[PDB]
Formats: sequence, structure tokens, C-alpha cells
Amino acid sequence: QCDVPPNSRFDCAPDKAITQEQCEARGCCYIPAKQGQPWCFFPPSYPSYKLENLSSSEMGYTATLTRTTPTFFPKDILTLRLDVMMETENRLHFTIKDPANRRYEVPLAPSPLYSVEFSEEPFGVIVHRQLDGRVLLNTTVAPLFFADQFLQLSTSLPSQYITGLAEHLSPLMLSTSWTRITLWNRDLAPTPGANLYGSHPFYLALEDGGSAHGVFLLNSNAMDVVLQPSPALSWRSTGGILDVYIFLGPEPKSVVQQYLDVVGYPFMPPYWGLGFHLCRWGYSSTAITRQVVENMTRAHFPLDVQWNDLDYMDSRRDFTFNKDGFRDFPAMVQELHQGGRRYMMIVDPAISSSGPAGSYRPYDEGLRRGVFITNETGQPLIGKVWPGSTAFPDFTNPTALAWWEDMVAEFHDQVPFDGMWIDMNEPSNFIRGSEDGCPNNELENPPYVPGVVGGTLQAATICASSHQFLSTHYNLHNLYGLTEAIASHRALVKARGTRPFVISRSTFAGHGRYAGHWTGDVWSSWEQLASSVPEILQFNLLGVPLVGADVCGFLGNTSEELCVRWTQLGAFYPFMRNHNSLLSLPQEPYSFSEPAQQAMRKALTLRYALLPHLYTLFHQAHVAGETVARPLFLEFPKDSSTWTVDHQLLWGEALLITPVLQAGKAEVTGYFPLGTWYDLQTVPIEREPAIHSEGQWVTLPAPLDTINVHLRAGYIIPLQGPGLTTTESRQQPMALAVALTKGGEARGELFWDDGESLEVLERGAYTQVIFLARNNTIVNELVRVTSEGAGLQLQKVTVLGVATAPQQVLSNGVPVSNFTYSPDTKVLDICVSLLMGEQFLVSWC
Ligand SMILES: *[C@@H]1O[C@H](CO)[C@@H](O[C@@H]2O[C@H](CO)[C@@H](O[C@@H]3O[C@H](CO)[C@@H](O)[C@H](O)[C@@H]3O)[C@H](O)[C@H]2NC(C)=O)[C@H](O)[C@H]1NC(C)=O
Ligand SMILES: *[C@@H]1O[C@H](CO[C@@H]2O[C@@H](C)[C@@H](O)[C@@H](O)[C@@H]2O)[C@@H](O[C@@H]2O[C@H](CO)[C@@H](O)[C@H](O)[C@H]2NC(C)=O)[C@H](O)[C@H]1NC(C)=O
Ligand SMILES: *[C@@H]1O[C@H](CO[C@@H]2O[C@@H](C)[C@@H](O)[C@@H](O)[C@@H]2O)[C@@H](O[C@@H]2O[C@H](CO)[C@@H](O)[C@H](O)[C@H]2NC(C)=O)[C@H](O)[C@H]1NC(C)=O
Ligand SMILES: *[C@@H]1O[C@H](CO)[C@@H](O[C@@H]2O[C@H](CO)[C@@H](O)[C@H](O)[C@H]2NC(C)=O)[C@H](O)[C@H]1NC(C)=O
Ligand SMILES: *[C@@H]1O[C@H](CO)[C@@H](O[C@@H]2O[C@H](CO)[C@@H](O)[C@H](O)[C@H]2NC(C)=O)[C@H](O)[C@H]1NC(C)=O
Ligand SMILES: OC[C@@]1(CCC2CCCCC2)NC[C@H](O)[C@@H](O)[C@@H]1O
Ligand SMILES: [Cl-]
Ligand SMILES: [Cl-]
Ligand SMILES: [Cl-]
Repeated sequence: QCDVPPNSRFDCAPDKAITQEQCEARGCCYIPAKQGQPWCFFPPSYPSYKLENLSSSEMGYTATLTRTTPTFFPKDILTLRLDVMMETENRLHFTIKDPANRRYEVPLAPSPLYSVEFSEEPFGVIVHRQLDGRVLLNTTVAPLFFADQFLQLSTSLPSQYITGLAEHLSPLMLSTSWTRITLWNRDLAPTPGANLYGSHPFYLALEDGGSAHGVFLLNSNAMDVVLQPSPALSWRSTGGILDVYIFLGPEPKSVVQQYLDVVGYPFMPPYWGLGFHLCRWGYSSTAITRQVVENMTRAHFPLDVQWNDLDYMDSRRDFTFNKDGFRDFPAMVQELHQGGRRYMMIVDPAISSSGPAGSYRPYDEGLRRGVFITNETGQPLIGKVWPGSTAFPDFTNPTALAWWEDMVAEFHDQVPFDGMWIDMNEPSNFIRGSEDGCPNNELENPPYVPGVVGGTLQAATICASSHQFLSTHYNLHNLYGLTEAIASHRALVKARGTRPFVISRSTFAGHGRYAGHWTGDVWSSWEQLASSVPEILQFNLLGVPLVGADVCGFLGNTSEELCVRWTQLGAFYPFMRNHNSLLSLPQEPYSFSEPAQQAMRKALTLRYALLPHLYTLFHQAHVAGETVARPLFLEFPKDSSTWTVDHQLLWGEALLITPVLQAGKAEVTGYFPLGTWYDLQTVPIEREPAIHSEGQWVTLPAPLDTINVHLRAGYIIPLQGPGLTTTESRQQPMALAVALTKGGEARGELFWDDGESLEVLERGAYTQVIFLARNNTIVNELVRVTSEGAGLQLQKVTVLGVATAPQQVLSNGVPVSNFTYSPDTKVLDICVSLLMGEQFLVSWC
């Protein structure tokens, strides 16, 4: 009864410090660890629920679950309903709910890849992969708890390899050594072990052999997820229901895709959103802000988007501008547009409530329309943020959405900003709960407090029992940032009539359908640089591919060498912004020594060259639920060596980036999956040429002015000529980079539209082209050709891995005007005059 192997003990006192006597009185086993592992744990006989009246339907199954013995938590729900829905061959879905009470729920050969079976007593759901018989879910392993404010469901895991459960600063692969992962959106500088800005209750689990599955728990309550070495996992939520989805893959990429079929495919950003953004707190005037642009331009540094932080505001209030430094804010932004750039600025959620009545429209209308989160007496809950006393909009209230749209649209008529930087949307509060504290009820003081920093649900936020239109804050807290992202997205669509650009701090599952994300107040340090790679990858797995960290870091002072290395790696973040704190030394690219400016300019130049490629990868995310930046294991799951790699990334299938992440290094050791990898340095953009890998670690030269980038054999990459903006670069001629397999083959693609309109795919207003290398030929294949894309000029074709100097190079049957062959590098560089949207044939021999 108490003979349970150590790694398999499930905690019977998750709620408090317990003595042996109390442990044994709960009906549990007490065995001290010899050195965490729980001392108090459930014997296999501990009372759970019993399955009864299991029944079949066309959709799947239903059953009643009955608990006859209470747990140690209050308000056990003794009778539950089980519903199992076999929704697709790839997707299994089950819920457990109270049949007598509607509980809070988040507002969201032919055969399945899975089979399901049930344990009767104690109750459990067992899900096998049909193909190899492997056990993916087994909830029999621990008791089911289902109490008003405490849900626990556990499972065995099929391996020690699991990723997901944002937002935390951790390796891509989570530790299963008694790790407690807390999902409660919290304003805090990224650090290991803490609940951070967002919550994504989703994991992907690898299985021996390289298949994988995913599990989503659709639950927005504060929760702990506890992983143990057996290996196993327990969800512990503080409310709601169990709403579980299992995605059968079998490939890691399909798991991600199947997960996004439920939560939403990522939104398609405007092309301009993919250029360089530059911001700091401290650009304290329009004159200083104009100087940033001027300084970048004179030093030939590309810049698509200038930003402002709090600086622009009048006394730190949304939807105003001060009349000292920012008197001519409208003219600055118009000027920006005149030069072919965009403008972004910070918006906070909380609205100043202390102004004289009649003098501040956002609050005054807010009041009239009842848009704000309210307290016990029905009055606005007042906290403290930048402007002082503030009320907090309820983005679940339809009237609040309408009010948000008005404020954005009215401010947009004054200053034509191109998107919104939504910060502080945990929501963050400078004080605990409210100016008036919080009441004493079960929501503020719950029977189980997850492991949140501050040890309370109110720390750095508003009262848990405060009222919103759809429910209490207790239930909705983890959706705050999400709901604001939805509101802002809609607001920007209505105000501007083109694709919105929303960058949000706080997020939830499903966020990437509406907005992007930056990882928050990271320190300017080597460790945070290194940590940003797993974090960027994680968000990509979670369907938020528009993500990055503050290039060169946010807090403290960057160094020149750190900024060089941060810029090199950061140019490979899908969302690329250098942002800096109030107190920090300047870190704009132009503020450094000449050799460092050169390395930084080179990294920006390579990013801009690759923008057509990066844009196509976002197209694949948007229509097929693909990742943009992806870990090696997503692309080479069968090579088990890739499983723990999180300090390299891929862009899509073909581009392997291997950064230096340490001070004083002039080399880097990177893993190279089986195949040939061409050094991108061999492609002309306005040391071994090829790595021939068996699946091995390779040491690469990486002096300060270099980041290592290789192109997988078998792939063709579209590139475009230079510009300091995408307005410029989009008008330039294009080039292909063709990486031949040894057998002379390669494939690639280009998606092209106008860069910003809505409904492009639905209206068919794009061009899609495929490129094929075969038998010493390169042709294009025209999937779709329209006015947008038809006049793209192809001026250059570079072929990697051509073994012998050719005697003739033809374009459409005519000797080209010039080519080079380099016998050292195996590169054939061809000048051409062709159109992306008209069929061509380039041959050599
Ligand atoms: C719900 O929220 C409202 C604000 O919307 C809270 O109203 C606040 O209540 C306190 C008293 O409990 C007021 O404090 C008093 O201020 C006056 C005049 O300035 C002072 O002379 C008194 O001695 C006292 O400090 C406070 O002014 C008022 N806030 C506002 C903005 O009017 C209300 O208390 C909240 N209800 C609960 C139960 O939290
Ligand atoms: C398990 O189900 C039995 C039988 O319920 C009937 O069949 C079902 C498919 C559904 O149509 C029910 O509404 C039917 O009542 C339940 O046993 C019955 O208990 C009821 C009410 O307490 C009583 O009228 C009958 O005498 C019982 N019938 C028999 C044949 O035993 C039972 O409660 C269900 N178990 C649980 C825990 O829900
Ligand atoms: C980040 O740097 C500032 C300034 O550091 C000084 O000036 C630089 C150009 C560089 O040469 C440094 O080595 C200098 O020492 C720090 O802010 C300073 O704080 C100290 C007290 O701690 C104060 O006496 C200085 O005058 C401040 N300087 C100014 C002008 O703001 C700051 O502490 C650094 N941040 C961290 C976290 O280390
Ligand atoms: C699901 O997990 C349960 C509990 O860990 C496993 O059930 C135990 O299995 C062994 C061998 O069958 C027995 O000695 C115990 O009696 C079982 N426990 C219970 C409570 O029945 C079970 O093997 C797992 N199922 C699968 C398919 O792996
Ligand atoms: C933009 O660049 C200009 C030129 O480098 C900067 O202005 C100089 O700043 C230094 C401070 O280190 C002063 O000694 C000089 O008075 C300024 N020189 C000139 C040419 O006027 C300016 O600080 C930069 N602005 C921004 C916003 O980066
Ligand atoms: O708007 C101001 C800031 C920073 C404020 C905060 C001040 C004290 C120390 C930490 C930074 N909001 C929080 C955001 O994360 C940050 O980017 C933004 O610059
Ligand atoms: Cl004791
Ligand atoms: Cl509710
Ligand atoms: Cl290895």
C-alpha cells in the first residue's frame, strides 16, 4: 500500500506543511526522502472517482464519475459528467464538468491515430497511439480531484522530453525533476522559477523514435503544472473545468499545426512589421526622436519603424500628447510616413481616474459607458500605475470594446500611428489589489495558492474578486492581455483599414491569431542573450511566431561586444526591436565604434536581403499553422541528438543559425543534422564552403564580425536588394540562392502580396511561385500570378554545390551576359534579366 517507487509518488499534501500523523489521517503514506519528492503521497488505494454508466454516442462517449469519499479540500463536486469526443483522426477531446451547475469556461486506412480506454476504479482515461501501441495519456496514475477551487488531473509521460507551459525562463526542454510550473500572468523581470507575463497550458511530448503528441488544457485559472521523474505530470487548477485536447501528430510539426487548428493560426503581419524597430524610454522630444532616424540614416542602418515609450504622453496618460517636447507629434509622424517608415507607440491598459471631471475623455466616457472592472459596491476598482490612480478596462465587456475602438480611432485622427505596443496588460498594478485593498473572501484567499511570486494572487495586480462582464477576475486574469490584444486588433482594423500590428507583453493560448510578443524586461547580459533563443523557439511552438527580445537587452547597460552578438542573433528573431530603459547608456547601432557598426550593419543587411523569405515563412504560418523560427528537433525529430538543442535555431526548413552567445569567443560548436550545409557567406549580398555532416557537432570559426548561417542542400531561397526601409527594398530586383543536393536537386517558394491589405488570400490578391532545380536546370512554376508580384525582376541566380566549371550558361535558351564560377567554393553566380511571374529556364553545362 505504501510500496511506491520514489519517482512515482504523487503529493498528498500539495496545500500545506504536514506531519506524519496528519498525512496518515488523510489516508496517505509518509516516507521521508533520503535527501522535491513528496514525503506524504497517495497509496494506489486512495479514493478517486468511479466510472459509471459509460455510454456510446456517434461523437464518442459519456459517463458519470462518482466520488464517495471527500478529499482534504473544501467543496468537492461528488458527481461529474465525462464527455469524450473523437473529433478528427488527429484530435481527441474530452471534458469533465459539474452536470448540475454551469461552471466557468474559457470563451474560445481510415481510423484515428489514437485509441481510448477507461479505468473503472480508480477512474482514468488511457490514450494509446494505435500504430505502435504506445501509452500517451494515462490519468489512472493519480486520483482525480475536482473541487470548486481545485482541479487535479495527472498522467504518465511517454519520455523525459517535454516542452511548452509558457511563460518561464527555462531550457526549451523542461526539467522533470520535481519541477513546479506556475501559470499566473505577472509583471516581473524574466528570471528562472517565476510565473512571468503569459500563460500557455499546452505541452508537446516526444516519444522514442521521434513521433510526438500534444495536450492542451483549456483552462485560464491560476495553476501549477508539476513534473516528476517517473516521468509524469499533474495539472492543478484553482477553478473552471477539465477541458482537454490530445493532438496525435505524429510529427512534432503536425502536433503544432493540430494545436493551432483549435487555438488559431497566427496572423499575417504587414511586410513592414518584419523590418528593424528602434525604441527606448528616454526619447523625450520630437527633436530627439527625429535625430534617431537621422543618425541611423547617415550611418546606413536600415530602420522601418520608429517607436516612442511613455515620453510622448501628457502626464503619462493614454490618448494624449504633451505640449512641450511633443507639441508637433502629428507632424513628426506624417514626416516619418513621407520618408517611407512607420510609427509605433506604447499604450497602457489602465486609465487615469483622478483628473477633473470633464477634462479627460477616455476616463469620462469610460465612466459613462461602464467600461471598467468594478469592485464589491459596483464602483470602478482603482489601482496605481504610471499616471497615478487608474481604473482598468474590462476587455470582456462588448461596450468596452466599442469604447476602445473610439479612443484608438479618435487618437489616430490626431496622430496617424501604424500600430499599438500594448504593455502592462497582466494587468500590472504598482500596489496590491487596489487603493482600497481587497475584501476577505474565498477568491482572494483560495484553499490552494499556486506557486506565484509574492505568494498571493493579488501581488502586482488587481483584486481576484473584482467583477468583469463575463466572470470574476479570478477566472479571467490570465486572459487580460489576450482580450486587450483582440480589442486593439479590431480597433486598428477599423481605424486604418489595413493589417493591424499589435505587440503585447501578456499573452494566453490563442494570442498569435491576433498579435505578437516581446519577452519583456530582460537584462543586458550574456545569460539573457542565451536564454532568448529557447524562449523565441517556445513562442513559435505556441503559435506566436512574431516574437523577439529587446536586442542588446533592456535593463542595465549593454557592452559593445554584447550588443554586436545580440544584434547578430537578434536579426534572426522574427520580431526585431532594439529597446532600452530610461537609465541605460545608449545602444542604438550608430552609437558604437566603427568596427561594431560594421558588424551590426552587416546583420541588418542580411536580414533585409532575406525579408521575402521571412515573409513567405510567415505566410506558411498563417495558412498552414507552421513555425517561423523552429528548433532543430521539429525539423529532424528522428535524430535524437537534436532533442536538447536550443542554442541554435532554424528559419523554416533550410536556414540554420548558429550564434555565439558568450563573451570573448571567436568560435562556436553547433550540431549539424545529416546532410550538406552551405555557408551563406558564399552567397553575394550587396572557412569551409560546405559542411558535409553525418549528424555531428562541428566547431565553426566565429570572430566578432561573424554569425554562422548555413543553407540546407535541397532548398532555394528568394532574396531582394538593399534599402534602409522595406518601402525601398520592396522596389529592388530579386535573386535566388540555390543549394543543390549532390544529385543536383532543389525546391523553394515565394509568396508575394501588397504587404498590408486585408483579406488577401480570400480575394486572391497575391502571387505564389515555386522554384525547382533539376538536371542542371532551374525553372519557376506559377501557382498564382496577379498584378501584385507579376513585375518582380530576377537579376541574379547563385548556385551552391556545382562541382565543375560550366562552359555555357543559358537563360531562356540564350548565353547569359555574365557568370562566375569559383572552383574553390563550388559556387556558380549568374546574372539574368527575368520576371518572377513569367516562366523561365536557366541551364548550365
Ligand atoms: C470600490 O471602489 C471605490 C472607488 O471607485 C472606493 O471608493 C473609495 O472609498 C474610500 C473610503 O472607503 C474613500 O476614501 C475616503 O476619501 C475621502 C475624501 O477624499 C476621505 O476624506 C476619507 O477619510 C477616506 O479616505 C475614497 O475616496 C473612495 N475613492 C474614490 C476614487 O472615490 C470604494 O471604497 C471601493 N469599495 C470597496 C469595498 O473596496
Ligand atoms: C446509472 O443509470 C441507471 C439507470 O438509469 C436509466 O438509464 C439511463 C440510460 C438514463 O436514461 C436514466 O435516466 C435512466 O433512469 C441509474 O439507476 C436508476 O436510478 C434511478 C434514479 O435514481 C431510478 O429511477 C431507477 O430505479 C434506477 N434504474 C436502474 C435500472 O437501476 C443510476 O442512477 C445511474 N448511475 C449513476 C451514478 O448515475
Ligand atoms: C549604467 O551606466 C550609468 C553610467 O555609468 C558611467 O558613465 C558611463 C558612460 C561609463 O563610463 C561608466 O563606467 C560610468 O561609471 C550608471 O549610472 C550612474 O550611477 C552612479 C551611481 O551608481 C552615479 O554616480 C553616476 O554618475 C550615474 N551616471 C549617470 C550619468 O547616469 C548606472 O549605474 C549603470 N547601470 C548599472 C545597472 O550598472
Ligand atoms: C495506467 O496506469 C495505472 C496506474 O499506474 C496502471 O495500473 C497498474 O498496473 C499494474 C500492472 O497492470 C498493476 O500492478 C496495478 O494494479 C495497476 N493499478 C491500477 C490502479 O489498476 C496501468 O498499467 C496503466 N495502463 C497502461 C495501459 O499502461
Ligand atoms: C545623433 O547623433 C549626433 C551626432 O553624433 C549626436 O549629437 C552629439 O552628441 C554628443 C554627446 O556624446 C555631443 O558632444 C555633441 O554636442 C553632439 N554633436 C553634434 C554633431 O551636434 C546625438 O546625441 C545623436 N542623437 C541621438 C538621439 O542619438
Ligand atoms: O513603459 C516603461 C516600461 C519600462 C518601465 C520600468 C521602470 C522601472 C524598472 C523596470 C522598467 N514598461 C514595462 C515595459 O516592459 C518596458 O518595455 C517599458 O519601457
Ligand atoms: Cl512529523
Ligand atoms: Cl462564471
Ligand atoms: Cl550527441
